[PDB]
Formats: sequence, structure tokens, C-alpha cells
Amino acid sequence: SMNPPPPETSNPNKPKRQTNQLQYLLRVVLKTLWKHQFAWPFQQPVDAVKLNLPDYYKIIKTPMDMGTIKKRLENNYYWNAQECIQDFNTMFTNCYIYNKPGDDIVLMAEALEKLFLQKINELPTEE
Ligand SMILES: CCS(=O)(=O)Nc1ccc(Oc2ccc(Cl)cc2)c(-c2cn(C)c(=O)c3ccccc23)c1
Repeated sequence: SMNPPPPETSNPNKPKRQTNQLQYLLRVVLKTLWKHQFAWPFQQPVDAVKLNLPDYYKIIKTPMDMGTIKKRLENNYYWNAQECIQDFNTMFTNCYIYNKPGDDIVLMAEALEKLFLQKINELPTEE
């Protein structure tokens, strides 16, 4: 089972803008999560070939990872903060759906999600 193409990070047909919230998501939120000790398995798409997980993309049909999110933020792919927040939430949810409660990868996702939620509670009001 080969890997799918990664999620899109550039598309001239999709509208986009910069907002103060999206700039916070890159400079504060992504930056903090990216340097966490447990970030590395989330820094690129799940490579189901390398991991010998041929079922992964039979079960997870909306893949997401922080490397994709980072590129989307650096490329100003998004129209609003909610789109980007949804990508982080999809990344976490996928991990919790695919893996067993208590698996190491789930504990690593949960630590990142705890930091994410702190930072999202501090999301600035739109200017
Ligand atoms: C960089 C993406 S990669 O695919 O190229 N490499 C890579 C390497 C290891 C991975 O898993 C572990 C990592 C650390 C521990 Cl302690 C335990 C498992 C994963 C991985 C990530 N996710 C989000 C999963 O849901 C997942 C589910 C099952 C197996 C592996 C993974 C990906």
C-alpha cells in the first residue's frame, strides 16, 4: 500500500489572507509544538510504507501532520485561523482514531495537544 500524495500546501485557486491570528499560529503555536521532545513523529506525513502500516490510509482518509501545517502557514495557504486550528485537530484526532488508547504515539499526541490547547486558549482577538 503506497502512500497518497501529501495534503495540498499551494493552490492558486484557493483564497487566502494573512491575519494576526494566523501569524500567532505560526510564530507562537506551531513554533512551540515543533520544538517539543515528542513533536518529531508529527513533523511529516505518516509514511505507511516505512512503518509497514498498509491499512493506515484505508482507515485515515483525512491525513494531516505538522509539516503540512507549517508549510501552509509559511505559504499563507489559509483564509482564517479556524482552518488551521482544524488541521491541528484533525492531526490529533487521526492519531487517536488509528492507535490504541495508551499507545506511546497517543501519549506523545496528548502531550502536544495539551500545549496546543493552552496556546489556543490564548489566541488573540482578531485585529
Ligand atoms: C515523521 C512521520 S513518519 O511516518 O515518517 N515516521 C514515524 C516514525 C514513528 C512513528 O511512531 C512512533 C513514534 C515514536 C514512538 Cl515512541 C512510538 C511510535 C510514526 C507514527 C506517527 N503517527 C502520527 C502515528 O499515528 C503512528 C501510528 C502507528 C505507527 C507509527 C506512527 C511515524
